[PDB]
Amino acid sequence: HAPSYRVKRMDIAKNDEECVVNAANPRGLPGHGVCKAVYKKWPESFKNSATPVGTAKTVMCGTYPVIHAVGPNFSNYSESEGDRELAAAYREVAKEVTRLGVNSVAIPLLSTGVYSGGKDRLTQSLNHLFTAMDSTDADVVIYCRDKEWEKKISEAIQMRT
Ligand SMILES: [Ca+2]
Ligand SMILES: [Cl-]
Ligand SMILES: [Cl-]
Ligand SMILES: [Cl-]
Ligand SMILES: [Cl-]
Ligand SMILES: [Cl-]
Repeated sequence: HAPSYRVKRMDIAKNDEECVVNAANPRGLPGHGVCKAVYKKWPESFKNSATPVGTAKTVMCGTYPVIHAVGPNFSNYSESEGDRELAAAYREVAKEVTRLGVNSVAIPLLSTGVYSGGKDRLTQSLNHLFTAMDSTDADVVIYCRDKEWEKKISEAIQMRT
C-alpha cells in the first residue's frame, strides 16, 4: 500500500471506495447536487446527520460509512470566516477517515457547487483537502463533474508527485 490521490469525473454515488464524503448541508436535508445524489443512493445515512458548519458527522448505511461534511455557504459567510470553516470541515473528514480505518475514501470538493457564492473555488477547496488529507494513508479519490476541473485537479495531483 502506497497512499495515492486520484481524480475521476463521474457521479460520486457510483464510487468504488470503502466510504464516501457527502457535501452535506447543516440540517441533514436531501439538498442539491452531490448531496441529493448521496441522498438517493444512501438515504438511510441521513438519520440524525445534521451537524454544524465546519464539522463532519458519519452515519452508516448498512456497514457503508457516509461522512457528512458541512462546508460553508459563501453566500452567508465572509471570505475569511468561510475559508476557516472550509478548512475545518476537511480536518474533520481526515479525523473520521482515520477513525473508521478505511483503506480508501471518495471525496467531492466542498463548497464548490451551490455553496460557492458564485465563485470558482477549485484551488481553494482542493488545497484545503490536501492540507487535511496529506497526513492520512487512505487512498483518496476525488470526484468532480466538469471536464476542465478534472484536468486542473489532475494537474495539481501530478505536479506534487
Ligand atoms: Ca463552525
Ligand atoms: Cl494504495
Ligand atoms: Cl456518471
Ligand atoms: Cl442547503
Ligand atoms: Cl457546494
Ligand atoms: Cl466539478
